[PDB]
Amino acid sequence: NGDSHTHPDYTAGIRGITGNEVTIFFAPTTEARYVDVHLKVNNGQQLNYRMTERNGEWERVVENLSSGDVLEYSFTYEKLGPQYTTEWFTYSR
Ligand SMILES: [Br-]
Ligand SMILES: [Br-]
Ligand SMILES: [Br-]
Ligand SMILES: [Br-]
Repeated sequence: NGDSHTHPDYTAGIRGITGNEVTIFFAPTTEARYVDVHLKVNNGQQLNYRMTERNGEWERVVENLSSGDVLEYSFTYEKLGPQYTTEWFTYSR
């Protein structure tokens, strides 16, 4: 049930889907000094978080999406000094 999106700089998407959580992941092709995620649920307010780094990947757990919840998410990632921001991706729980 997870989703992946690919760009030469990254694979990113949703993984780790359980009844009470999903994980937004961002796996860059070049090591990043930091990655932020921007998210909204059912078109609510935008929330911004520094992702957690683990083994060269970056993660954010989103808890308590009910079935039918729409999660929209974008990233700002560092690469070799500057940072870059993606489009908004969509996931339906
Ligand atoms: Br893909
Ligand atoms: Br690298
Ligand atoms: Br944060
Ligand atoms: Br967009």
